Amino acid sequence: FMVSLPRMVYPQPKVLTPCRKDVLVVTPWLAPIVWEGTFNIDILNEQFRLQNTTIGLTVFAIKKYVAFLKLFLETAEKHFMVGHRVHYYVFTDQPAAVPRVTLGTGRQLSVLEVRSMRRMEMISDFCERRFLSEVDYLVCVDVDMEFRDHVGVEILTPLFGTLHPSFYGSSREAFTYERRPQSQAYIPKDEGDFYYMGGFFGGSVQEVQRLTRACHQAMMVDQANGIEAVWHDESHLNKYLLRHKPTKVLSPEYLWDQQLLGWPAVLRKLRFTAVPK
Amino acid sequence: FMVSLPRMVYPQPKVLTPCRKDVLVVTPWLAPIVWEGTFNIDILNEQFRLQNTTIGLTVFAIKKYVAFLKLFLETAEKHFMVGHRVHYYVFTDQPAAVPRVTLGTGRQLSVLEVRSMRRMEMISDFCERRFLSEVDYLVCVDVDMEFRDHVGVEILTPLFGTLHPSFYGSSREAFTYERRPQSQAYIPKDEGDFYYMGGFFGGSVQEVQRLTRACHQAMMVDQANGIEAVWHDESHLNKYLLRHKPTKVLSPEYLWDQQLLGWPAVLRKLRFTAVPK
Ligand SMILES: O=c1ccn([C@@H]2O[C@H](COP(=O)(O)OP(=O)(O)C[C@H]3O[C@H](CO)[C@H](O)[C@H](O)[C@H]3O)[C@@H](O)[C@H]2O)c(=O)[nH]1
Ligand SMILES: O=c1ccn([C@@H]2O[C@H](COP(=O)(O)OP(=O)(O)C[C@H]3O[C@H](CO)[C@H](O)[C@H](O)[C@H]3O)[C@@H](O)[C@H]2O)c(=O)[nH]1
Ligand SMILES: [Mn+2]
Ligand SMILES: [Mn+2]
Repeated sequence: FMVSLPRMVYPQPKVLTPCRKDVLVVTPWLAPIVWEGTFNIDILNEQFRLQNTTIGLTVFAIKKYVAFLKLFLETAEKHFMVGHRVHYYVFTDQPAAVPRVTLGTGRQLSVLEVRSMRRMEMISDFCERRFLSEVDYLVCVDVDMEFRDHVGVEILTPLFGTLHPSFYGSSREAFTYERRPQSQAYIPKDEGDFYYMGGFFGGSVQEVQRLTRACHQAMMVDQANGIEAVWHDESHLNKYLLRHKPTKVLSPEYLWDQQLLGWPAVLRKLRFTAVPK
Repeated sequence: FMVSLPRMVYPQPKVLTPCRKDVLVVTPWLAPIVWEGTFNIDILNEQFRLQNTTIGLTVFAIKKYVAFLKLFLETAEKHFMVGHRVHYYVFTDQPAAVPRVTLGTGRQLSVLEVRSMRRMEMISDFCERRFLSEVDYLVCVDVDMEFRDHVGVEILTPLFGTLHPSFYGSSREAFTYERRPQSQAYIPKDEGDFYYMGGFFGGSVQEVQRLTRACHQAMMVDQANGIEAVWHDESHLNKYLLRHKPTKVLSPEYLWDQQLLGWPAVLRKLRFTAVPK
């Protein structure tokens, strides 16, 4: 049950005035594509706080990648779901190398020791029960990253992917989908909506468990058949999201590499960005 | 659980090419606004058929308005949810005046005798149990209307309203909301997103029962306090949708009056239109 919003004073949306005329803001299956200027964060924050939403954020930091945790977490504290309940799940082979990061109120961090298929398997087959009890949404990201600007409840939806920053202007034939028919991740040259980045996806716990289970099973089939998809879990994520359309798509504001790609006019904000590795 | 879509060949959506640049296609709370050119009906039809979706359509035909049923129903057969399961619920004081309309396969009609608050009350407090057992979505419309073009699963969502054709270009101060603070339907001059038409709303059964229950209760409070909102159930619908944001908004393609308003360039299709009364 959803209680009523309170009175709010904000600018009237005008039907004969687009928020953005330079970009596609809705997919052909009626999923919003999230760009700056498309959302009123005050309305969305109200909606999600009234449900006491808890967001889980999974991140893997294995071997040398533990070095990325301090900046990742410190900048997540500045920019990720501020004001909402957050549970970080840090999967690592080196629990003692996890930095001690000071968290805002209503935020917690769990270190989960582990030791490819690991991310999809670990998210699905290992943590299924825990996530269902503890959070409403899961957000699953790469660690070699920093938050530079707001990443908030505008992303939340049953299932989302993120446009890979190298391919958002590309034709589908150029997408680096798995192209061998012998792989479960196979996508023909005449199929595909978008190329989604493996480093930022999420949704409700149920939909994320479905996605990660399916990708893990598909990767196991490929392993039994002696094939590894060209971009590993990202290839399988792309196959899944082709056949199970996401209910929002995040623009490349949400996964950018400034060193490689600069700061094009179409990006009003760079929210979550690559760190040199 | 949602099974995989089959392989489909369709044009690639291009992120740097909007579907429509002349209109707002997403609300500030990230709800699609449904216009022609924003959706691929083949993808949506697949998604909804894979769930074996059943759509209920409620219509009231009381006193002289029984005259409108033949055209309403015959044109619904041509244009409304064709290919999907449909259950019409015709509420009337004259069961014998309901015309015998030939239905396509997978479609059925029930005549419900009845004899203001009636529509909201009847939809909620009378048919709650039945609708939950029989349909997945409810669509609630005026009868003094005809279908001229496709009205399909692109509208389906947990909760939708429709932009009133007289006010889609208007500033909120001009909207004919109830303006007396003594009414439960009261909306101040500095609030409001859109003016929604009382003659076309819907959603999941649960969300429609919530809306109609709330509107009925609010109308009962007003009656006890000796006030009737300026536009009756439409005033209450507007108050509800201000405080409970719809998850899609239908453009005025979905509720038009050609005699009164012509055929503006911004409307590529006139789908559901007023009949002279
Ligand atoms: O030693 C490691 C290696 C990885 N990881 C973890 O895996 C994440 C992705 O790897 P990376 O960012 O290097 O690849 P990217 O080029 O940014 C990401 C892309 O390429 C990958 C392989 O290099 C995969 O194919 C992925 O699916 C694709 O998105 C990384 O952020 C770490 O959280 C770790 O903790 N320790
Ligand atoms: O004798 C009747 C009267 C009504 N009805 C039923 O009520 C529906 C709305 O009424 P109408 O279309 O005349 O008003 P509109 O001007 O098109 C619709 C608007 O004005 C209404 C009052 O006239 C309400 O305030 C409504 O909320 C608002 O949307 C009509 O389609 C019939 O299904 C019936 O069956 N028998
Ligand atoms: Mn990375
Ligand atoms: Mn009417």
